[PDB]
Amino acid sequence: DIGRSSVRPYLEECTRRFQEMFDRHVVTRPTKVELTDAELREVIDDCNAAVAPLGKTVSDERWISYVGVVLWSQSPRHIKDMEAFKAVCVLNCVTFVWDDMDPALHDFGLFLPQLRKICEKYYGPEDAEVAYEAARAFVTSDHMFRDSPIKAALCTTSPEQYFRFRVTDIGVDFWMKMSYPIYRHPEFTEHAKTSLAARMTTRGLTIVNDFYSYDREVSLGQITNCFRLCDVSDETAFKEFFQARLDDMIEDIECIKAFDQLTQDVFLDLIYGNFVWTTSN
Amino acid sequence: DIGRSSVRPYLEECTRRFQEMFDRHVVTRPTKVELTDAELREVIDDCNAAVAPLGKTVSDERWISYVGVVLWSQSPRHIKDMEAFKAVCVLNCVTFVWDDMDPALHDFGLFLPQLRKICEKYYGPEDAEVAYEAARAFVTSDHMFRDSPIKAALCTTSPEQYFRFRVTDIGVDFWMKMSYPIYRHPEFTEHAKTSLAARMTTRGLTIVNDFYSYDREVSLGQITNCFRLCDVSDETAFKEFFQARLDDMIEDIECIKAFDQLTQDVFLDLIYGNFVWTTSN
Repeated sequence: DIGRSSVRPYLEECTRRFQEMFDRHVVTRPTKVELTDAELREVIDDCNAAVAPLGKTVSDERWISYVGVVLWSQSPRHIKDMEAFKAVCVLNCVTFVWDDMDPALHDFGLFLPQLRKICEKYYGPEDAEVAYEAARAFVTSDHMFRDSPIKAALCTTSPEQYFRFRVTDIGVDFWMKMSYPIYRHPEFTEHAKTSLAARMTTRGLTIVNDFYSYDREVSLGQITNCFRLCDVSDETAFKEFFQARLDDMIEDIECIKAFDQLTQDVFLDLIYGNFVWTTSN
Repeated sequence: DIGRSSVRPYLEECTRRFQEMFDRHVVTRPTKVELTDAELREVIDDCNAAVAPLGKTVSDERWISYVGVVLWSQSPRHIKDMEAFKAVCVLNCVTFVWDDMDPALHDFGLFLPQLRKICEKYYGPEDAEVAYEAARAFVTSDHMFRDSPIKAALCTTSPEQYFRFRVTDIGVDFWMKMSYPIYRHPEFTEHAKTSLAARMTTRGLTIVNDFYSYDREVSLGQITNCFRLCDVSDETAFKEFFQARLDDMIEDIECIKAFDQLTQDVFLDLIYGNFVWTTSN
C-alpha cells in the first residue's frame, strides 16, 4: 500500500540527523541572499511576463516561496554578477511553474521564446546560449519522461540508476549551467559545463528533497523518489536505507572538499542551503 | 607496488566473460562502418590540418588506428548523415592526439579554432555549436585534471566517484554530443544533450577500456583506472571486483533496453562495438 505509506514517524529524527551531518562535515552555516525591493519586483515582473502567454496567474507569495531556494542555496560571499543572480531567480521560478502544469497544457512554442528572452536579458551572448540550452533541455526532459518506461526503469531499479536520472530531472545540471555566471570563476564555470558540478551535488540535493516530499509524492502516485526503493513501514529497513543515504551524502561532501575553495563553497552552500530552505517556515 | 601489478593472468578469462555477457544480454553483434577511399582520405587530411599548428606529424597508419573505435562503435544501420559521421571520425582522432600530448605543449589559442573549423564544416549551425562546446569542454577538462587533487580524490575513493569523473574524462559525453546528428533521431538527440546517454554508457565503456589498459597505465603511474581500486594481485579480491563490474554492466544494459529501439541500438552498439575494437588484432 505504497500510496498510504509515510516517513512522518522519522521526520524529527531524520531532520536532526541531516543537521548533525552538516555540522560535522560542512560546518559553515549557509546565509540567505537578500534582494532589494526593486530587485524582487523585477524578478516577479519577469516571472509573470514569462508565464502570461500560458494564461497562468501566480501570486507574489507563491513567487517568493519558489525563489527562496535560490536565496538560500547560492553562495553570497562569492557573488559577482547580480544580473545573472536575478536570471537564476526568474528561470528557477518559471520552470518550477512549468513542471507543476498539466503536460497537456505545455506549449513549447509559447514558453521557449520566454526562456530565451530571460537569458538574453540577463546574460552575455555566450552565457545566454548555455543557460538557455540547459533550460530547454530541462523542460523538454520534464515533458518526455511523463509516463515513460525509461523513468520507471531508472527510478525502480537501484539507487545508482535513480540518481543518474535525477542529475537532469531534479534540475541540478540546469541550475549549475545558469548559475556559473553569478560567480565568474573559471574552474567553477568548467565544472558546471562538464556537468561534474551537477554530478557531485545530485545526491545531497535529491536525498533531502525526496525525504521531505515523500508523503505527498507517494499519495499522488509519483515514482521519482529514492525512498520508494525501501520499505518505509519497516523501521529497521528504513534506518539501514537512510544511513546508506547519509553515507552517500558524506562521501560526496568529502570529495567536494578536494575542489578549489570557491567551487567547494558553492557546492556545499547549495546542498546545505537547500536543506535549510526545505526545512524552513 | 601497484606500478608492477598486472591483470595479465586474467586476460583470457576476462575476455571470455565479457563476450559471454554480451552474448547473453545484447545478442546482436556489432558491424564495422566501411569508409570509401575518398572519405577516409578527407578524414585524415582534416586530422592533419587540425594538428599541424601544434607541431605534430601523424602517419596514416596512426590515424587509422585512432579512427577504428568510431568505425566499430557507431551504429551503421541507423546512420543518416555521413558528414556528421566524418566529423566524429575527425574530432575523435584529433582530441586523442591532444590527450596524448605533454600538457606544457597544449595551445588552446591554436587548437580551439581548428576544432571550431571542423564543427562548422560538417554540422549545421546549431549542431556545430553543440559539438564544438562538447569538444572544448573535453579538451579543457583534459588539461585541467592533469595533476589535480580532484582527479586523485575521485579516482581513489570509490567506483561511484570514479565513474562520475569518467562520464567526462573518458570522452563519452563529448561522443554523444557530436554523434547525435549522425542519427537525426529526436529522442536520442535529447538523451545526448541532457547527458543521460553518456551516464547510461559510461560504465560499460570505462570498465572495458580500463581492463585492457591496466598494465600499461599502472606502469606509467596513471591513476585513471577502476582496477586500481582493487588488489589485482589477490585472485579472489580481483574476481569479486570483476564480478561487481560485470554486474554494473549488466544492470546498465538491462536499463538501456527500456529506451526506444533506435536509442538502445546506438547505446548497445557503442558499448559492445568498443569491446570488439579494444580486443581486435
